[PDB]
Amino acid sequence: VSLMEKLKWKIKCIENKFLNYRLTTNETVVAETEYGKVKGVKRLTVYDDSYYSFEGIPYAQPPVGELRFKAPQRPTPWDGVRDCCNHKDKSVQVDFITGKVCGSEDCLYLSVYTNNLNPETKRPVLVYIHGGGFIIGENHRDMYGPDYFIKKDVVLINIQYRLGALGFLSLNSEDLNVPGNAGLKDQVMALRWIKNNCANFGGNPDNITVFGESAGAASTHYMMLTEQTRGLFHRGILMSGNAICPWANTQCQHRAFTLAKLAGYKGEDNDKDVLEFLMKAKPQDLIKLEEKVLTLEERTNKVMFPFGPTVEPYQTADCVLPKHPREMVKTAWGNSIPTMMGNTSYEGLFFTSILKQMPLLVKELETCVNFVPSELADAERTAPETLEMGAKIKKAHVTGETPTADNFMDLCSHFYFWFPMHRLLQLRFNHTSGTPVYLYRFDFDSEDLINPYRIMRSGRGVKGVSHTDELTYFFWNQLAKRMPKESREYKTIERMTGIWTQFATTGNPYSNEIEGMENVSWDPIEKSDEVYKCLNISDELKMIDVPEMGKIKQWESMFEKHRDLF
Repeated sequence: VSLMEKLKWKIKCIENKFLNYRLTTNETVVAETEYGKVKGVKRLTVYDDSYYSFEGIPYAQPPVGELRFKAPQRPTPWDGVRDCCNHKDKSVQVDFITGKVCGSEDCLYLSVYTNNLNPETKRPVLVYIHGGGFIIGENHRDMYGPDYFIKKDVVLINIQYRLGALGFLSLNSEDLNVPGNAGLKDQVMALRWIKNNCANFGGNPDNITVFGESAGAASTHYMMLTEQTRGLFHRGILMSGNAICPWANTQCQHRAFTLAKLAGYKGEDNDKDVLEFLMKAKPQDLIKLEEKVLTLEERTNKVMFPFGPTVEPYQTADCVLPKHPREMVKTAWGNSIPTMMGNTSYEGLFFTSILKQMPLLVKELETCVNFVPSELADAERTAPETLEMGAKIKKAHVTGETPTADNFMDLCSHFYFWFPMHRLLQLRFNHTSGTPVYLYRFDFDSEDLINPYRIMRSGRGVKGVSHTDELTYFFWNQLAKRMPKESREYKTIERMTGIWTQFATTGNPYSNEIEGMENVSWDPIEKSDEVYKCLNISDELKMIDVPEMGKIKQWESMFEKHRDLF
């Protein structure tokens, strides 16, 4: 990231700190938890609303020392009053703006927000799980501010969880107790806390909604797939992701050694000696080197992250993913809660930055063999059957004689997002009680209000609704400003937060009390639908057939001779 966006972000970071002190009140308050009393503070928003803020509530023991790479344990309760008027640190990660490592291994906290501690009725509880490919992200208010949601009468909860290798190291040897998915086991434990403690903040423990974007969506989906969370919540919203996306799981048991070797380990490849090294390595060294773990072959086969959710090699007490996600959908309790899913209208536009550095990637669409789903493709991607699959993909996105960047970014939309959504809906249909799933499509374009992800994807002055463009309408962030209430941007905040809280409340996203929705007939998807219907969200709200459908059926036809793997 550029020297300009570094000094520019440095200034916004200094401004957000002064604004944050300014928007603080003196009204501290104490709430109960099952671990003891916690002290929050009331804060202000730039729209002159206010809310109660409880930050840095631990939901697990600090995962340092001998708990590193280990599943989380419950924290130690306290007497007295724990100070919760400040944020704790984020998980150790690479700062996308600077390139420097920041964060700390002491990162397992959640934040709670509400406009009213003592409501006259129990409120819907909303749990946001941030994305960031399981390697970046946080629950700080400079990125995920609760300002838009607290206009509504809900309880909003932002969780944190272990990222990267600290979150997802996985070793085969059953003796060392590092099955993997520690970061997801964090998410489970925080859900258990929210279940037992939301009532103390006015929430309804029997009306809990979990949602997230990107990696947060996959996390959300995993929380719906695993037995460990059964019955903990009641609604799910999957924004631009799920657990059968190709980027949302990996077998990384062999990559620990590679990581150890990059960090200066001397010795052989057995798990015990690898673990001992990594256990005493400085945290910021391991995080800094993750970028170098993936082999050139793995990058070629579109492996995106070296560490991440994985099928655990053996089963233990807190096991989360004992089988491949496709298999877990067949029994998932979460199939029987109300679900909303959606994408933006140009997901792949996120990859503009990557293309700017690697223009050679556009040539991959000459055959598209690299984008054939890995379970169908051959190792070298040279088999004639793989060249045949690649051709089907090619027909779907290359519009002219030579592939372009736009063709590329359009392909990505489907490879990483639309095709996975489709496979999930069809899988779920064969294994569900018949609870509704609602689709949306986010199509609202605006340069007048943005979020930090647009600095990373180099989305400065770029038309189209990229992946993460919608976060701007859910959360306040240090790049936001007060919008006139009649602006299209402001209306979209109102609509977006309106629909989400409405779905949270009733398991149905339709409300005639939301502006623009008077002609809307939002029907859920049926198994007998050949075509998907989605609420298209733009300047106007309109029900439509999903425009990506034809290309989705193209990708599906790759599995013509292999229908078992669909």
